[PDB]
Amino acid sequence: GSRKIIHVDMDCFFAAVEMRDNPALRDIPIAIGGSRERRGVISTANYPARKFGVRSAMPTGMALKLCPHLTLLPGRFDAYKEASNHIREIFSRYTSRIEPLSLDEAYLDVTDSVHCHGSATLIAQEIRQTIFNELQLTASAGVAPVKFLAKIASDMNKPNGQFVITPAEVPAFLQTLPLAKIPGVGKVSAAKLEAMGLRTCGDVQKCDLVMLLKRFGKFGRILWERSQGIDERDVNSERLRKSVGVERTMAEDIHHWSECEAIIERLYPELERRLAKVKPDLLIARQGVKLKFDDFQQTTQEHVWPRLNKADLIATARKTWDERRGGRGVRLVGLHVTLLDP
DNA sequence: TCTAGGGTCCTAGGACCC
DNA sequence: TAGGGTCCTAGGACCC
Ligand SMILES: Cc1cn([C@H]2C[C@H](O)[C@@H](COP(=O)(O)OP(=O)(O)OP(=O)(O)O)O2)c(=O)[nH]c1=O
Ligand SMILES: [Mg+2]
Ligand SMILES: [Mg+2]
Repeated sequence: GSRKIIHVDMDCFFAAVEMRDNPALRDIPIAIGGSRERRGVISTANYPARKFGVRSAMPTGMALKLCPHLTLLPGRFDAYKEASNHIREIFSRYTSRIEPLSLDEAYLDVTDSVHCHGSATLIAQEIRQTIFNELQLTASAGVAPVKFLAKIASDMNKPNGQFVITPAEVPAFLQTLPLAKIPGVGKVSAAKLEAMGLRTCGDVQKCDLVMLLKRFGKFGRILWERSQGIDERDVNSERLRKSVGVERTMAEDIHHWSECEAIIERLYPELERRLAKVKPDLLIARQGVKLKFDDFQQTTQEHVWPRLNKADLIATARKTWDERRGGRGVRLVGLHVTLLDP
């Protein structure tokens, strides 16, 4: 009763698209991210920049100290979305069991697949080859019996490569697998896990479920399961977006409500335009605002509201600005909408 | 170096219902 | 009849 799960993951996705579309960027360090003056971070970088230590989520001022010649790009999100549509149509030639996780990646359940003699290894190879032939972009893949192992496996032969984990190989693979490599175990959890002497799935195997349940709640059960290779999550091809958000970080902090209002006036049309693509009548469940301060504390207030409304968002931002802000500079204003359920 | 913007999921207290 | 459900809401870890 073993499933065959493929995780497919595009290599340096945004940057790979910019190199295809402008070959002059192929061999110099490049990154998509906001400028240092715009107070940006790196979205992603190519391998020449990664050589200097440039990473996703790194503040752009840090990226340039590490890599002074870094060529900074703004991002062409329609070009990326077009590549995403194409690779997802390529996935559909092999199975309809496709769960996209983002523009550039998806789980595939190929258990019931007729292609390539039921070899998930060969299906993954053929998808990567087709992606390259039709889009001139490379992808990596991971093949495993469950989601999270397949997703770990796609990172291990990057770029332009794959890795297969059989059920026979799972116990040896788990024994030394760092917990931080498990999707959903981030910095905060890994440091809390490290402080009680838990670093690897091997360590957690030597643990009692009851203790993990008391110390981490439902997260403790997931830790216990993952450390054994247990991941029963099904590939779900029916997920739908639940929210729409539009926010901006200013080059300089703002200190006057007139400035905040001015920002919202620019944000609102963008939010209405993106909402209208999915809900033309603009009917919603909740709408709300977000402020982020000088000191990086962040607050949101949102409420039941039936239809996108600019003045109510302005009013809500006014309350949050007056009430909870105490003469701090504001670095970010955001608008937010929660979509109706169905 | 100085910290984005797109999101998902979980948690928790009080309101509210019974 | 002392407590059991289920929304509302804010915050925060985490993902790409
Ligand atoms: C991780 C991350 C990705 N992204 C964007 C840019 C990435 O190219 C795109 C896909 O994310 P990832 O697949 O996580 O990163 P990647 O494709 O650039 O690198 P890799 O070759 O290691 O898979 O999502 C961000 O904007 N911010 C982030 O923090
Ligand atoms: Mg990728
Ligand atoms: Mg990815």
